Amino acid sequence: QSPYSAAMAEQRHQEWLRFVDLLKNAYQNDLHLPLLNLMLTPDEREALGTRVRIVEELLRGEMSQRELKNELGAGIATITRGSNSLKAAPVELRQWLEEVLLKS
Amino acid sequence: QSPYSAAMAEQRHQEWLRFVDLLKNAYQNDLHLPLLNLMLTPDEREALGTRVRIVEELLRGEMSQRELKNELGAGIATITRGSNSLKAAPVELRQWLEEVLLKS
Repeated sequence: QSPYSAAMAEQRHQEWLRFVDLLKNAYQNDLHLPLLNLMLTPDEREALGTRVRIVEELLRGEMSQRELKNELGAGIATITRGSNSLKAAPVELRQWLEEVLLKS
Repeated sequence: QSPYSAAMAEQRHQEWLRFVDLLKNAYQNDLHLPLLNLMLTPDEREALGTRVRIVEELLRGEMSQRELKNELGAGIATITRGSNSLKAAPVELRQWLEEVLLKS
């Protein structure tokens, strides 16, 4: 009956969902300040900024003149690669990213 | 001598708040799954299950039966650690947490 989307594959992942969801609950009511600040940790601190970067870059980065991700030698390091991403991770990002940066 | 270099409002905290703000938007529905994958970094992949481990073991006052500890061989330290914040005032967490672990 209609496509109804085919079946997907899944494995060990009991907390990564039910709990990670609670993370969004604290957020909403901007009540994440405490929780968030809870497990900050230095290592992570130098990550948030390096995080918002990739996003605002992948989209608003292909227009930079100082060349921060086009020709730096070490810029395209792990900002995009990360650990494991072939041709099914980004095709899933463009989905939302379009609504927040483009809004249309 | 800064012939035209001037700041707009100085400070920078704005970003850290304007960015995470976007994180919420994605969640809202289920649009965080994609960007959520950009968060599968190794370092974070191990800090995830942990992020939920503390909070849970903290308010364990809910008659925790099989949630006291899941890694005795090694990992019970990141929990019974203590106050890692110089301010030593997690009372800011009991605010939301008390509403997420118990919920009226």
